[PDB]
Amino acid sequence: LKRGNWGNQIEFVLTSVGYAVGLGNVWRFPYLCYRNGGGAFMFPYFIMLIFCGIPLFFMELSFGQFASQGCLGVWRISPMFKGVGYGMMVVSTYIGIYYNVVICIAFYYFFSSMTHVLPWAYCNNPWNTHDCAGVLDASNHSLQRTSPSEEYWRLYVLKLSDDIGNFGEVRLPLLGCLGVSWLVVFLCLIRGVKSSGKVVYFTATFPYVVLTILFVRGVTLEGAFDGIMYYLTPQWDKILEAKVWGDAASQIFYSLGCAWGGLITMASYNKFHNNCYRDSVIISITNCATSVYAGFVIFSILGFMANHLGVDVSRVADHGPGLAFVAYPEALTLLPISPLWSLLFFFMLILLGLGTQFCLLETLVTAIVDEVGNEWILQKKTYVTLGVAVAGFLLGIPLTSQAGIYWLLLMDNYAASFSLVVISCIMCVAIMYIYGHRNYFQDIQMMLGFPPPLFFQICWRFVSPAIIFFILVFTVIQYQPITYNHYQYPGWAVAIGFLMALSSVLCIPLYAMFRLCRTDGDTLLQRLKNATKPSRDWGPALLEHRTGRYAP
Ligand SMILES: CN1C[C@@H]2[C@H](C1)[C@@H]2CN(Cc1ccc(F)c(Cl)c1)C(=O)c1cn(C)cn1
Repeated sequence: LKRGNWGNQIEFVLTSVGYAVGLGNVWRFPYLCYRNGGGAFMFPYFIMLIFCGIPLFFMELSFGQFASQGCLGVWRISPMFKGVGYGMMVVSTYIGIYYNVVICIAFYYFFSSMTHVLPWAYCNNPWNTHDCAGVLDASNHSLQRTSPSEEYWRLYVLKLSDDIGNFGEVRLPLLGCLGVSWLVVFLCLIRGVKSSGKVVYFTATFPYVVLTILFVRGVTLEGAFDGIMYYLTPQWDKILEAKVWGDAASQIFYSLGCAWGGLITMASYNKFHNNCYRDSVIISITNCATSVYAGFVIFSILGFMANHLGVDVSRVADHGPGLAFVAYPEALTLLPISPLWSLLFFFMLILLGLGTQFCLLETLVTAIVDEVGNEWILQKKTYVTLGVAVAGFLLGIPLTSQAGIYWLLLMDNYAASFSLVVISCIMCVAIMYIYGHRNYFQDIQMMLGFPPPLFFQICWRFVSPAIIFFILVFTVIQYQPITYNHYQYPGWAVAIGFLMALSSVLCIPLYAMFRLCRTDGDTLLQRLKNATKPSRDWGPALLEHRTGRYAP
């Protein structure tokens, strides 16, 4: 009742868009599009969005909107797969631990960019080496190809270590930046005025303005003409191979943030009679448009750098933090007034990270609150938020150590790759195959006011589970040990990452022991029949909305 509602649908749309658009749309998508064929890769991309992304997004949004309960509540349909919700928390923990750290790094790149002359531009500093031949050097990759930005990142932002067990003194600037980031998130998420409602306006709109300013500065007369023909070229003969289709499906699934407790949490707070069908296609379209726009803004300046360096664009191209912190800044430093575009870029990165961390902390907080929901624990939601924030800050300290980025990449690659796919597959199977497709269809028709579109039904029953199984199989078949620029992680890392992935994957089958022998456990067929039929509680979480068929 007093859980609160959005009050304005624009608020929900903006918060959801801010969560959907993450840092992946900045570095992961442009390089993937460049590497995976060429400008034709959009055809495997958007088609997947039509058949994989939008249906799953609609499923999650309708699930949350009708359930009117958090990450754990939505699973009151079958009180056996509730552990899936538990898993949806655990992954939401891991990302929430290693997302802020990235923000932390970006935060350290924000204040350091307020100086008159950029610190990662000139090789006259005392942390340089003999291999600092940079472009702005007026006064062994191939021969000495170590740009000053990479040197600054490797030697001053965090002193990289050789092994993984080498843990030196913690990086004090990174500790301070992580503390500032966590404090900002908590102070915004106080719910004293709103559940980050009227503060998600700026954090969800300003990144678009910054991207627009960057685009106008990057498509002016700079020589960045052969910087878009390498991103908008018709390499049609690279759509036959299954690898590009698998990568497109993976990007569609991971970029949209499906099935880790993000969409469900803020879909729960929605009013019941909300056109969630309109509220899913719109957000998916904005996410894809943002990815496309980022594919232009970065690559324009990358082509400018390629022209100024006398090399082709393929020489300068990175997939993750390499593009964010050492490739893009080394190109931004060459503009006539650099520490304004650099400031805008880092501010936009901070805003994009916050747009997702807000939702992650909301998901964890609302799950914890709704699990033990009484008139006591709803009165002190802010205290729970403070406790979870301090726990996240304390747990994230080792990731700002000398070997922080190794563990960051390990957690990114392992802890939230298999578990997401498995969780989504299990939820998709259970929702319309264990509970029933027709019951869910009439349930959706109850809330939307119209039957679901004739295409979404056949996409839910057939196309979406098949695509999820396909991406699972492609992930299983395509696997290589996680490696840095040049480093092979020993067992101390691969085994640990496997254990972290299992700590979320196995969370589902471990719930099967909570169904004790009291629930008619013997005669296994009867026990399976029970503990999965919806109880007297599942349904709309309000009165005057029973509509006869629910609780006469
Ligand atoms: C594999 N991952 C897991 C997970 C995906 C891809 C989510 C995190 N990532 C990228 C990322 C964050 C920090 C990193 F250090 C690196 Cl390497 C990558 C997002 O972009 C994102 C997506 N949504 C919906 C919100 N954020």
